[PDB]
Amino acid sequence: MNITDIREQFPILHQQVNGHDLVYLDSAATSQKPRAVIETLDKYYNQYNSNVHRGVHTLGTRATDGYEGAREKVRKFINAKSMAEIIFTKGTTTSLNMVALSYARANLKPGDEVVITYMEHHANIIPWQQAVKATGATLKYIPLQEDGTISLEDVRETVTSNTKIVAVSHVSNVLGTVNPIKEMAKIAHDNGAVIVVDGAQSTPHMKIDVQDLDCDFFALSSHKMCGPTGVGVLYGKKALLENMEPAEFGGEMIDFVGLYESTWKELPWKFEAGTPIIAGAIGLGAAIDFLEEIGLDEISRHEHKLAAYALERFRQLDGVTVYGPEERAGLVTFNLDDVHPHDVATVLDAEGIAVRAGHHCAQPLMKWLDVTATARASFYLYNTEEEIDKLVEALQKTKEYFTNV
Amino acid sequence: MNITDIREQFPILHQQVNGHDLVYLDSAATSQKPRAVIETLDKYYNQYNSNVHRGVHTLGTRATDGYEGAREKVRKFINAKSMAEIIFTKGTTTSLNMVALSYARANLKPGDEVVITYMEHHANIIPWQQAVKATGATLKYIPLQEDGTISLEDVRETVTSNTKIVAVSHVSNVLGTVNPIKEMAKIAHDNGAVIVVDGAQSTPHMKIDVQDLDCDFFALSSHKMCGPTGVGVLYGKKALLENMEPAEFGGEMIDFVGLYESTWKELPWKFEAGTPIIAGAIGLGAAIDFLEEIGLDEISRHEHKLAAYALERFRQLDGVTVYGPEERAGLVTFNLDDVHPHDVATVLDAEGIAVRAGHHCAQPLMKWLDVTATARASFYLYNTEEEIDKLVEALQKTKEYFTNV
Ligand SMILES: Cc1ncc(COP(=O)(O)O)c(CN[C@@H](CS)C(=O)O)c1O
Ligand SMILES: Cc1ncc(COP(=O)(O)O)c(CN[C@@H](CS)C(=O)O)c1O
Repeated sequence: MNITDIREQFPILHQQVNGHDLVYLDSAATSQKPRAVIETLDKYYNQYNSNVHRGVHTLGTRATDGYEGAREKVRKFINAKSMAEIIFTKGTTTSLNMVALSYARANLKPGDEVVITYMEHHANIIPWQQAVKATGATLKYIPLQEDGTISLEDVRETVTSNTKIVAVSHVSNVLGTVNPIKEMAKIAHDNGAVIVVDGAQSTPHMKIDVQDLDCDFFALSSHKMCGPTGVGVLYGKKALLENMEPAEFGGEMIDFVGLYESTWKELPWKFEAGTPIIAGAIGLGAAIDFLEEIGLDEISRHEHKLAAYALERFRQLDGVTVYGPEERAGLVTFNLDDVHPHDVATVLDAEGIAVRAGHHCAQPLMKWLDVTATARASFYLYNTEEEIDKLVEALQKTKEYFTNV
Repeated sequence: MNITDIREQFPILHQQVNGHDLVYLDSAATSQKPRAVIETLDKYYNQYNSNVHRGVHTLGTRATDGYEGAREKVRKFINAKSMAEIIFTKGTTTSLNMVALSYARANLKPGDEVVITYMEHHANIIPWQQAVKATGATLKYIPLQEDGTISLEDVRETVTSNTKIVAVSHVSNVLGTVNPIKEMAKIAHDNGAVIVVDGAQSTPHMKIDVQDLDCDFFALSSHKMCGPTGVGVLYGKKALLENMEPAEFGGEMIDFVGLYESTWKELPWKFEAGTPIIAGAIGLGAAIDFLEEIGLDEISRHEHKLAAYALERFRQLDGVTVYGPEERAGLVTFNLDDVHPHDVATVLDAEGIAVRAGHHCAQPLMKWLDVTATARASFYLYNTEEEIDKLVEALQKTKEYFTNV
């Protein structure tokens, strides 16, 4: 894996910001796209754009073939059994909302429990809040260890025989934690529940295997894995998706429509109302081709190299708190003593370094850490150790400057 | 309005299909994009792609500015009062589903009536079916005149004092009918109801004025107005959108998130959960710039010219049934005597002519016409009278061939 060759594929990286070279370290918010994906979108809009499953002319069949081939690329990418288990959505948030509306709100009686965690993104929290409010069920949280990890014993103690849904993220966007999804799925099934994996932060950086994890649902976003914005994937076990009513209604997802009642299509189109995100899904397929061409194991090893390097360099700075475990994904969430994270992000952007500051759409975790805000630098397959050097040097300069104030 | 200059902007038009030049006549399914829109997507992914409202670095603010400027372009394009009334959705289907889930299912008691029409797209039918099923309300239909138009007297007789929602399309994707949306809104308000306009087929071809129409909701799709796929707009009156609960939950749309309850953001972000369709919405803004540069009145006049020409040329063929009124939009829905529409579409694609065959996601209308299937040729701002000549000549050749069989 030559990283110069990879960086040469992303045109947005080769620019300057406020005089300095661009050091993009906000991939956990969104990733950049290689020429393959952008040129896939270009070829679609330039050559064979047409509506899919709706008119059998040449361009129509070309577009339909591209769309469904992207669906099968997704099926192979995450090792799903059937592409009937692969549903194209607007993103991870929309997929989680779909599971919460079509599975949760239809399979929860009072006394049933929905268990999430303290590190969950807001997308994996509020849908469950609203579902248990609509059904009168109970929302429970799995506590976290002092290093930000989850122990399986805490899981077993939190999920009971009255639990219907375990909702948990694969990788934490704040802590960098890689949660034990496999054993958690075993635990949830032993108690008669299903498991919903928020895989928004894991899918771009590590290989996914729905079979090995035995997850009942899995949600991912394309803009974080070098794919176009506005498209994501919901994976559900075919047996579960068959008994779930559609979250949306309209064309493409119906079989027969009478004046008052209608019947639905087979999977997966039962859950894809209206004209789908054609170009977006085909570009996501291009992104999957690109990632598999580089190799997801290689990307994971590069990420772990960057993360260990960043943790060591951060420990070389004093006056910096880093949140989360040692074994982690490629992101570092931190704060500087006596400097607010927004000012850190501002002065880092003055140096052309792009980081995120705030709660990262995880306020319960922020209060769990007893912090109000937080800075974060996230790495992907185009980031170098030289960029982490620039980051830690600018952090030392920020500390020296604010101390001199 | 020079149409050669316009056709030069769409690269997909200059290709051949099965030996013949491409004659794209399926714009009612999806439209083609000019270089402005594709190059807007290219510039976004090449220069300033970043997550919006989430990290204040330079690329982040550039992307946020582009996204919100596209929102304001949409507000100007349809004359909305405030961009708090402009919500970016996945498409017309998703916007109609949002109105049906967040307004209908929360403001319908048994005895309330929801009135639609016989010509409505499936997207403007099944959401109301499911809403009245969830609430126990009543679904009613406004009958159609023998020429496929709606009379205001039939409206007044159908909508009563127990009606909460009139749901009607602005332009019919099958009939070409332009419904009297303004007077229908007056009628609905006189009976204490709101009005939901399915403007999927009107927005690309004619000027929209939410103020003049006084519609309570308006749904549009971007892929039909030269914009990217996967993005559309829901317009709701600010006073109505303020009292509607969000259809989706997650990041970006919340203010405070506790363990069990959360509070929402202001409009419009209250209805935009998760990472939004950034590139898609910015490309839709580019499409709006392009359309306003040509002029929507000019596009409407070109459409009426093409439609009158096509109606006359079709009447020059015998053995052809055309469905709908004389005054119409730029689409012709038809059938040939003793030839099935799928075969018509196949032999037209052999000549490189792209038409749609089937029910066009409007089965109730198909049975209302006492037909099972149907062919359709739709025109947009890049279609010429020479292409309609090719269409009618290929139709005559198809008639001669199938008669010789
Ligand atoms: C673990 C996890 N789960 C869900 C989401 C949200 O998915 P969407 O693609 O935005 O719909 C995110 C992304 N949250 C972004 C932007 S709020 C971040 O900067 O971390 C996530 O990290
Ligand atoms: C009046 C009207 N209302 C809603 C829709 C569907 O909107 P979407 O953008 O697909 O979500 C359509 C488009 N129906 C397409 C493809 S099914 C046609 O070929 O006619 C429509 O014409």
